[PDB]
Amino acid sequence: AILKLGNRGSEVKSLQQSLNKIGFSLVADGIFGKATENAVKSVQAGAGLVIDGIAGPKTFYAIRNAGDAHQEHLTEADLVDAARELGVELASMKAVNQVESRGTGFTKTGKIKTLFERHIMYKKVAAKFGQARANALYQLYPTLVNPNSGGYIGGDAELERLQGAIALDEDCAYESASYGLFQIMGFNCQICGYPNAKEMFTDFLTGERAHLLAFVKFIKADANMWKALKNKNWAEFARRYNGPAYAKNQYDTKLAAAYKSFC
Repeated sequence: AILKLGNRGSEVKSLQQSLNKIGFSLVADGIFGKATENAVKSVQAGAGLVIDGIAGPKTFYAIRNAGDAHQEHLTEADLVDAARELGVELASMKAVNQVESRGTGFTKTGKIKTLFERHIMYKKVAAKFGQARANALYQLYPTLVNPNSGGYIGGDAELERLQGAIALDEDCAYESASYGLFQIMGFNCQICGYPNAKEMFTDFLTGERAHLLAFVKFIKADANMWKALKNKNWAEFARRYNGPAYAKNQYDTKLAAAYKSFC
């Protein structure tokens, strides 16, 4: 579980060793102290990454690459731009990013994070063609076209599912999957400033910044959710974005804590 490292005592010593390998003087105690957090923050600042103190996959990539971050990784400047376009403080934007985004917008192999929703495939296929063809495709490929919620698999295979659906119809397939750092759904392409789903997907392939800006436009689409974000109404924003059970997952509390730590 070396994916992220906040304030734990673990093989965090390894991290500290690696930090010392790039010009740091951490004690290598194995405990994520404030010294360790400051070293991670320094690495993020040097790489241009989002400065949060969290040893994420992006920070680890920077550490293994001599302080250079991958161009598709989300940067502090990206978050500043998102906050500007949203008219909120950088701290609010950073909190929302920390809580609401998925870890990374791309998988371990660099493929974009995808989840194919087969019931959306069914709805789109039925709407575009006869309900009869929707039923036939349900019978033939129930994993790709199906009235009921999808039979998902691991993250990378979702791209294979998307290609299989595109084999049936490209537009429907691209509209029937969610991509990227905030798992924007394909059919919401126009809401995020794209003419069709395929273009939103391709642009999302450029980097996590496109994901963030599409997410910003998505927030701007919901006037009440945008207002809740502006008012730092964490409970309201969580209810509108995360759903009715936002409390059950401490989403509003997580947003509040992140904001406090980014003041």
